[PDB]
Amino acid sequence: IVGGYTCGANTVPYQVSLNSGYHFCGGSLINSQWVVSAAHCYKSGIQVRLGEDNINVVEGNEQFISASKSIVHPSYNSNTLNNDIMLIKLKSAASLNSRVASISLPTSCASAGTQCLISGWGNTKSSGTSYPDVLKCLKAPILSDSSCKSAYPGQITSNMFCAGYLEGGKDSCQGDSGGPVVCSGKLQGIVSWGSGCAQKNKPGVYTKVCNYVSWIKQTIASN
Ligand SMILES: N=C(N)Nc1ccc(C(=O)O)cc1
Ligand SMILES: [Ca+2]
Repeated sequence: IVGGYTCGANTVPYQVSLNSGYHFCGGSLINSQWVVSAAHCYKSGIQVRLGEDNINVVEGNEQFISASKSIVHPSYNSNTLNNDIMLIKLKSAASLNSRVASISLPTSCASAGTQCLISGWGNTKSSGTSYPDVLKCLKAPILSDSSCKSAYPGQITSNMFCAGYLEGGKDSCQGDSGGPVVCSGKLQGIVSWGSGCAQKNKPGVYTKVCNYVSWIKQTIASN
């Protein structure tokens, strides 16, 4: 997260870190056994880390649970990033509490102008490279479909939306991948892609979660 703020320990209780020896992506806890992330975060050997603030220090609220299976969306295209969504099942159910909690799925899509919270452990620099240890947060509005398409000609599908600031300065960045965009207590987005970070007229692009609620629910119901 570039141009954000320190969230505060365990203030984003649905935020997870995906770890394969090191943090490599974010994710969102949607029930005791399931995490939603980006398809471009897919790899084998994933451990889900819940209750994290400082990802380099055991602070006492963590739960470390290995993934039993990952399900990348059937229509994910890694070239265009269309359908950039994946589900991860935990080997055992997380113990839910005030600091480790699921986030609600949307019942309808959020509109341009809706204010949201984007969070992650990604790069905090738009030019250089600096990775934070503690979770970073950014309050950002959803942008109109037209402004999103104008920012990225030929690249915005019906399964994507832009959020952030056309002036730049405040954005998601590498390492925030797969993490949450939450608006009015609902998971509306997944950190998906962009051109650099916090650059003028290049806001973050997010997977449009409301399009996938049926797939998420039916997948969970049979797996
Ligand atoms: N938000 C931006 N303009 N850049 C950007 C966004 C997401 C990712 C990701 O890897 O998920 C990387 C870079
Ligand atoms: Ca920790």
